[PDB]
Amino acid sequence: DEANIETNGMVPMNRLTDDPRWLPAMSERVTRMVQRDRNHPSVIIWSLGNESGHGANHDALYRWIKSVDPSRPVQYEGGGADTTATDIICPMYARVDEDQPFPAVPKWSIKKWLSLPGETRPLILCEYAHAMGNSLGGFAKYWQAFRQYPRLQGGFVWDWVDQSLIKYDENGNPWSAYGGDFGDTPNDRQFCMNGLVFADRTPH
Amino acid sequence: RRDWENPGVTQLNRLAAHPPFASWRNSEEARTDRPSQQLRSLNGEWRFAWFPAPEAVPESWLECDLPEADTVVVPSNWQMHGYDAPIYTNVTYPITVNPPFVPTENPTGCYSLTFNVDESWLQEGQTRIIFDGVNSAFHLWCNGRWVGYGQDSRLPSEFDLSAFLRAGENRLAVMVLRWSDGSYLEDQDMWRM
Amino acid sequence: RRDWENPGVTQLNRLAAHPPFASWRNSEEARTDRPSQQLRSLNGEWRFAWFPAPEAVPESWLECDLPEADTVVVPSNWQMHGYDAPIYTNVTYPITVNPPFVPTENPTGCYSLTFNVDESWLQEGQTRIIFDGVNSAFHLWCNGRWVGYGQDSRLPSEFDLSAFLRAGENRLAVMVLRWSDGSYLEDQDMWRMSGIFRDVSLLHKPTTQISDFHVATRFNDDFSRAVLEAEVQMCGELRDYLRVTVSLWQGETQVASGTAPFGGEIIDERGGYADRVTLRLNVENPKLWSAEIPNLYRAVVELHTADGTLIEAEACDVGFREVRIENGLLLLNGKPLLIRGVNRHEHHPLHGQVMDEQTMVQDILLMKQNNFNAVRCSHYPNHPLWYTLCDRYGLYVVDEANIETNGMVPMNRLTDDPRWLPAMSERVTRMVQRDRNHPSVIIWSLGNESGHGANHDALYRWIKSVDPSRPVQYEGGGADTTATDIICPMYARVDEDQPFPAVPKWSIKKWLSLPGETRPLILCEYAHAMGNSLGGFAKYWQAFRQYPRLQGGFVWDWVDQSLIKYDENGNPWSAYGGDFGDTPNDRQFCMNGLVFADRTPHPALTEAKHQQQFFQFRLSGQTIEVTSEYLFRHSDNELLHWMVALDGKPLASGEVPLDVAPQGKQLIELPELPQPESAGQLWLTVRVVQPNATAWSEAGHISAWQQWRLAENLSVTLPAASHAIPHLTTSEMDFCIELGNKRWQFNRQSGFLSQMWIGDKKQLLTPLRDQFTRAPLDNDIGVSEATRIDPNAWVERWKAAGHYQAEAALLQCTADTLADAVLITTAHAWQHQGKTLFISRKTYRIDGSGQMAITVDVEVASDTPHPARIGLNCQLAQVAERVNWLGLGPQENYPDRLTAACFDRWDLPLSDMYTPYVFPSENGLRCGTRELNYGPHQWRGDFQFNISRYSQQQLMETSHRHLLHAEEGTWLNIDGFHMGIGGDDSWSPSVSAEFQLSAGRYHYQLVWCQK
Ligand SMILES: CC(C)S[C@@H]1O[C@H](CO)[C@H](O)[C@H](O)[C@H]1O
Ligand SMILES: CC(C)S[C@@H]1O[C@H](CO)[C@H](O)[C@H](O)[C@H]1O
Ligand SMILES: CC(C)S[C@@H]1O[C@H](CO)[C@H](O)[C@H](O)[C@H]1O
Ligand SMILES: [Mg+2]
Ligand SMILES: [Mg+2]
Ligand SMILES: [Mg+2]
Ligand SMILES: [Mg+2]
Ligand SMILES: [Mg+2]
Ligand code: NA
Ligand code: NA
Ligand code: NA
Ligand code: NA
Ligand code: NA
Ligand code: NA
Ligand code: NA
Ligand code: NA
Repeated sequence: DEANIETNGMVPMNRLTDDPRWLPAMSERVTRMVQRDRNHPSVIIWSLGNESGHGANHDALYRWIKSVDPSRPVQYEGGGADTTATDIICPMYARVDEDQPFPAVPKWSIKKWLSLPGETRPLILCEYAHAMGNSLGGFAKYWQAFRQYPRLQGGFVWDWVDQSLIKYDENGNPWSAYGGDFGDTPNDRQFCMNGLVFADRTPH
Repeated sequence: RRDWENPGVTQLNRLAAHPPFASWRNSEEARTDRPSQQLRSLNGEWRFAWFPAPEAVPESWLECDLPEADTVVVPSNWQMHGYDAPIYTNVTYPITVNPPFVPTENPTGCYSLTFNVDESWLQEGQTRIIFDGVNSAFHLWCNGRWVGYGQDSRLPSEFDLSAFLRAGENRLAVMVLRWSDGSYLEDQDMWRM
Repeated sequence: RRDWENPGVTQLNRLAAHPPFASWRNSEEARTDRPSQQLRSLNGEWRFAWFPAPEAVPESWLECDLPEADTVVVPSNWQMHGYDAPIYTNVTYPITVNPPFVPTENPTGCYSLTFNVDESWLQEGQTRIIFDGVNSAFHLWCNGRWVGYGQDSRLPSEFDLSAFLRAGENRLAVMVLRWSDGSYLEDQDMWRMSGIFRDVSLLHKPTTQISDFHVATRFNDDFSRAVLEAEVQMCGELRDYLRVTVSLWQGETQVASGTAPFGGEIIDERGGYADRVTLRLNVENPKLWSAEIPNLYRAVVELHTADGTLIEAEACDVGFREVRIENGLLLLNGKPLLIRGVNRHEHHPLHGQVMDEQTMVQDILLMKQNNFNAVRCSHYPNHPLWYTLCDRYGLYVVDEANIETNGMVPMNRLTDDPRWLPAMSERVTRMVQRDRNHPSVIIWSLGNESGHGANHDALYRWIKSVDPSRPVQYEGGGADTTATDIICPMYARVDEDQPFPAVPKWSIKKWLSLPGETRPLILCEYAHAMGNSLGGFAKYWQAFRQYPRLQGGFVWDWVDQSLIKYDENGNPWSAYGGDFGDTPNDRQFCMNGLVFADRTPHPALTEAKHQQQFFQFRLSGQTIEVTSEYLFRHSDNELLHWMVALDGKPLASGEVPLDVAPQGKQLIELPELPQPESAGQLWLTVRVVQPNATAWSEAGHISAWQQWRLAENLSVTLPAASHAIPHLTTSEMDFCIELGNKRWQFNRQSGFLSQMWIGDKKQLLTPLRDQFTRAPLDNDIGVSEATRIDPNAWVERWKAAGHYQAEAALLQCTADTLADAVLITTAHAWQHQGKTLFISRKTYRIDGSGQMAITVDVEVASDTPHPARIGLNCQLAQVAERVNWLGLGPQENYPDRLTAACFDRWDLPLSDMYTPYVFPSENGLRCGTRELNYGPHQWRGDFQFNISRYSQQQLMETSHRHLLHAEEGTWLNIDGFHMGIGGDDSWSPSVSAEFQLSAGRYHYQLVWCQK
């Protein structure tokens, strides 16, 4: 269960999340979620949000949840996926064998990541195998590794269903629309369609 | 006040959050998870009008249905009714980055409903309304009087209407803003509705 | 909007918090800390009008002065001006607890100012106004237009007035609310006042400016190297030609400097802060900061163009020091601290809560002079100057968020509620943003007495994350929660556990070793100095010195919060809770200081000074071993003075220079100290003197002392058989004894020496009678009240047992004539309702020598509460100018508070034998006395005594010192024994067992003679 906090387009990413003036707004997005969902057995992990860098506000909220509901781990990927605000190393799109040593927020090979000096947590990718269009090449590579390494405990494919929308042609025939098709601009075109299934749930 | 341009204000008069309630007055019904006569749905046909900015909303709207409004299904996204365009942007914000401000042209959805409340509900106890999801921020009026405001498009906003309702017919007015300072924390890679 | 009843609104239009700025436009001025023309003060005379509620304020006020207003000085607390009463409540809130609402009758102070603004300030740049302290909430208008609102009475609120001012005359209007939702977080045990009680100023900044800067210092393993890192942020338009230069100076010398364009390193996938830059400067062998040697450098931050043109400069004092906890110990520059602390509120007897430089310096000097090295900001951020003074004079500081919800039920009701997270958060974060660059701040505190709630865990974590250089402490919720790096209990005792449920207060010794506990323990409050207190102080110091993880504590507290009131003749008197009509109130509980409100010390101050000494001594043979407790300095301004005296008579003395390394030892061999030619006890007294003046002390200041008994020669030379024989005259109702010009009279019906003469001069106003009680100390009373008795308080036990009402029943009175003397024998029983409490059996032997020897043997029923004292008392007829004694002194000293007192021959004015505690009680005792002289009388023995013009009866029946009146004659209390005064707390019995009078049978003897 994940708080409704994502500030991806900020520069740097944690501009608002590291700013104390934003703590209050952030805090209610985390606290009010817990207050609402803490009795559901299906929720096993809480998440502080997504793609909002790593700010001091995250550390504060991580600690608030740990204190109020010790029954569920807390995870958050921002800031490099292994910060102090996460109980699980939860990278997005880190590769099985190949390192991607981006400065400040490297995405190591998942097998190598577990064994970095001093590292001990489990690793579950918050996002992997980006199913955009004709994709999922290399999927088996992830499974083989998850089965072989105890601490590689799997992951969450990105994502379930294409975010296409229906529009109707001159013949009133409906068709699947993506970014830009509504005159919206700037737009991200087909990037809204990354699912394992089409919008109508037919499988890819 | 421009509360939608101040991250210091994310709600006004909103009740505390809690787990799902139904207020059953019968144990067996609670045990079996059956419908509760104390939890009513207001989903269905509402009246709706679109404005380009909050400043264009007429005051008459607070006490009287606008003749030009349409009857539409709620819940819904107004972009899905053709009122304005849904926007697909991934990382870059759909608005100029200049926290905590939003554009002056800020699409505003004016929703309203005339509905009935049983006398028994008002003779005793507390009657609240619950909006499970309003994107991205809104002010609420009941019978022309201001009730409160709320942010966070993905959690319920609840308000006590006990002092605002009358037995019989009542009218809700909800002014929904597309953009607000809460949009700064709502930059997920998905359609912006 | 009623913003003041909504925890969700803590301010409107307020600018971000940041460290002290001056916007200097000249680098040199920045470097030398001179005044800045760009920072102006608005303190002075303002217009003020009081209203009972915000709804009563006339709208005309926004636009024009109220003819009904008065002109008053600002800063000020309006209660100090008499507009309404200040309120003294300790725990209970002063308003109904019904968060987040406050009383409809909410005293409102309307302050206004007409002032000038020069066009040069408006034509370019930003003009902001800064209110350093406004209690408790306020709205601001400028030239009739609303600007913004703020809460948190203890941190500055700043607003941009750029667009509201005009060149020339301007008027500010400030509507100050006494109560607001912020008051639920301001429940500190102190006077409840309000107003603009901190400075008001206007600061001009360029539009392109330094908006924040943070300074950090890290070091190598042994501190011989450091790196200073300064992160600087700007506001305004970024330009490739801007630069920041940070340069570090040691006095007149620039030791390091760096310059760079803006653009910080990569932070994340989106890049870095284009609006910030971090300069890193290396410093070899830096001079380190500590309270022992507060070495400071000056860091100057210049915002300028590449070509060299300055835009603006900011600066701060920098102390190179590392604070860290390692292996369970709090280290400063790698050495374990021993905190000789005190909690200090911001209090002035005339000015309320307004603080001034003079008072603060006075407090600092007195603290240092008395061996404190640390201070806790109980319980809110202090006036900004405080930190500057601490940095420069050298004191360790605990900076504490303005958050205390003591009166809630349970205590964490608000702190565990996420809805109150926002408001608490700003009290913490704005404090850090303001003070993080002061080196005297070594520990941050989450606030006080607000239980332990999740909000505290969240804020603990925020600080840990933002400023790893300082530990975080917080006592709420049992003092050892997950929101504290230090076990920091208040009033935990040394050996005694107080296992309260949920939040026990363990013996500190025991606490450290609880299973799995590893943190250091520093009490945030201990040794409650209310009234005649500090009994048991040494007990804490002995433990601190023996246990590495016991690293000291903060005494509660520095200064009595009494306020001045005036009688009908304009004479001032000290008042406490209730004296302003305030009710409910907590009476004298506002007075718990080591010093009176005017800074005169209470007798406990010297006990503190002695126990907090930085040199320890041992005596072996002719050798004195001096050990240093300094961690960083050599004793370069100290010499040891030694003196040997026989029963007070100087016999030999000397001085030896002290040369001890920090934590070292020096052995000092004393000269052959020839035998005294006489009976008596030889005593050795040593003192450490600072021959040279310091920034905080006069040449000759005494820093430490200690005494030891050396050889003693008992008197074995019997009398001198002398001549006259006393004569006894018996009558039915008396026994009279005559010896030359002296007569003594024993009433046969009462059994007491009822009269005595020297010539025809009667010497007594009241018969000499036993006394088993004392005018109750505040520690004896605790929270007991007539309307609410606490049956466990000593005073209640005493009262209930009839100790104060007991009647002496004579059991025997006989007279015998001996060869050369007369012997009178008496026995009395004190009883109460049938029960016998005490039995007093005495003998009085009068010889040819004119001495009357009294022997007293008392029995105390095992089942009656242990009595406060076992002695005699009487009212003497004369009043003499001086009191001279051979015993412990010279200041007031009690059994459990006498370590600082030295045995010697003392002589003081009678007045100095009385301690004017504002709430009067037993006071002025001196213990271990072998000889006492007053007028023509002399008493010898081994006893404790007090002498003054007030009877114990009067002390106990008078609630304020200004109401006491000198009685006829002089009241002398002379005790064979006297109970300890306690003080571990002032709300539950605190006199340790070894100081209670529980032996059941006691013996004492006194010779009373005239000379
Ligand atoms: C395009 C990348 C630079 S960001 C990348 O975009 C994806 C598009 O589906 C997803 O939103 C991922 O979460 C995001 O990290
Ligand atoms: C009186 C106690 C129950 S509370 C006690 O009161 C003291 C009064 O000086 C101090 O304020 C302490 O901090 C507080 O714990
Ligand atoms: C003040 C510095 C010289 S300490 C210096 O820091 C280095 C990292 O920069 C290493 O930790 C060295 O071991 C340490 O001495
Ligand atoms: Mg808002
Ligand atoms: Mg994203
Ligand atoms: Mg408020
Ligand atoms: Mg308190
Ligand atoms: Mg000065
Ligand atoms: Na695995
Ligand atoms: Na595009
Ligand atoms: Na996508
Ligand atoms: Na110790
Ligand atoms: Na009272
Ligand atoms: Na007090
Ligand atoms: Na010396
Ligand atoms: Na008294």
